[PDB]
Amino acid sequence: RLPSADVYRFAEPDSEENIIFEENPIIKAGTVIKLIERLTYHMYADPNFVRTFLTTYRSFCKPQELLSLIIERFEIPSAELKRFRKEYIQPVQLRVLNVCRHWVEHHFYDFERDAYLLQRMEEFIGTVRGKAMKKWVESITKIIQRKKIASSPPTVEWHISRPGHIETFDLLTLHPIEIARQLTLLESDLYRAVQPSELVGSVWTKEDKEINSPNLLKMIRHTTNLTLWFEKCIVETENLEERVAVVSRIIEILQVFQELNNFNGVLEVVSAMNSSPVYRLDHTFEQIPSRQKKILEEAHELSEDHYKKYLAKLRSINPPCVPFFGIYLTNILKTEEGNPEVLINFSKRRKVAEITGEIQQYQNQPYCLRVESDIKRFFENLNPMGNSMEKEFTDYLFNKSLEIEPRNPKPLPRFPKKYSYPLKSPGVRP
Ligand SMILES: Cc1c(C#N)cccc1[C@@H](C)Nc1nnc(C)c2cnc(N3CCOCC3)cc12
Repeated sequence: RLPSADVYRFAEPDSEENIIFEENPIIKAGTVIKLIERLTYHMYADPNFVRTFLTTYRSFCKPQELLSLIIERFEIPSAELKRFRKEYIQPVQLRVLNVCRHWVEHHFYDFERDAYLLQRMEEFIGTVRGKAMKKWVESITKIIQRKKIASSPPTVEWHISRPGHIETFDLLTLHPIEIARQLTLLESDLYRAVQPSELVGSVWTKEDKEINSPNLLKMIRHTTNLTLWFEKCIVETENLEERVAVVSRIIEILQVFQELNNFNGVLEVVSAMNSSPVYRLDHTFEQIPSRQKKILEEAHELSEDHYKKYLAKLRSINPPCVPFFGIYLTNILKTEEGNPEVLINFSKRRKVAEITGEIQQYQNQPYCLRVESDIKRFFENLNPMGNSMEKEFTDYLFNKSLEIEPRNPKPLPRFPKKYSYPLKSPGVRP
């Protein structure tokens, strides 16, 4: 029934040297030729294989090479001749177009990063002149052209800085309710923009990390800037009574971060408070009320163990949420290092793809908050390091900490004020 190997490379049957399954199918390993064959199997459909493959195929196959394989598998060279066209030719051709649907619909970034890859896809779909494959070709063409063309929020809160005067925006001049709202809207968009393929194969820690993981790095370096900006506002406020107001305001921003389920912002404040320059400021935290001490304690307990307390709280809240990327990136690297690579190992890619879907399920629901473009651009313009590098700026923050609160033998100096506006916080309630 089946052709030969010279005419069709997908003719060699399954054996121990190609395709390896698990216990009861679910594929564990195999060659790329066999991975495409089972991805387009004629006896049944497998949507779980398609979604996991197209998400993790770039870890073992290249996009230009994948298109050449699905086209090679598509172009297959009368008691059985009419049956072979219905039991093998027609169903396999439908499975190839099904992958093409899922490829352009959910992984279109591969095409807008390689124009030659998209041109070949449009030429292949144009050559498909079947009869039953018409509705699939129509759907593929519609998705391609669509991709190429591609209640009431509450009142915005203001404190000292009047609206429109972006030149006076600061941590104490802006309302802490609005600081967390805009940072939540800012971080939510940075989270929703991350594609799962940017986490497969540790591509964000390799050579081409900018073009393969453009959205993940932008999410990471934003967390670094806002954390360092929190630490910079604290240590550079030499006045003790003024630094207490700075830290207390960041605790109030954590309160709103918790009301909006922005766990990235909560742990950004946590990471800034646990940093070496901020954690040793014993004189500052003594004047912080016990109510704000408990809030920082509970937020830190989310980081104990492997964020297991954060995971438990995440599984008990609802849509409007901004997850934390760190705990998932850690579990991916240990899995991508624990499991090997070849036995090629596909259960490793599946195990990594299972982790991506856990943090991806919150990438749909938006926040019922109105965007403030001036406040948004202010936080987008944040660059606390400046010209200095990462290690040189963190060493400055700690030396600034050893200066504003010298260690045990030295006394505690008194420093002049730096903020001329009132320091009383407006409030945490809308
Ligand atoms: C509550 C608070 C305050 C005050 N007041 C002031 C600052 C921070 C915090 C939180 C956010 N950090 C922590 N909280 N509770 C424990 C039991 C912690 C135990 N260990 C740490 N680590 C910090 C990093 O180096 C290793 C030790 C942090 C803890």
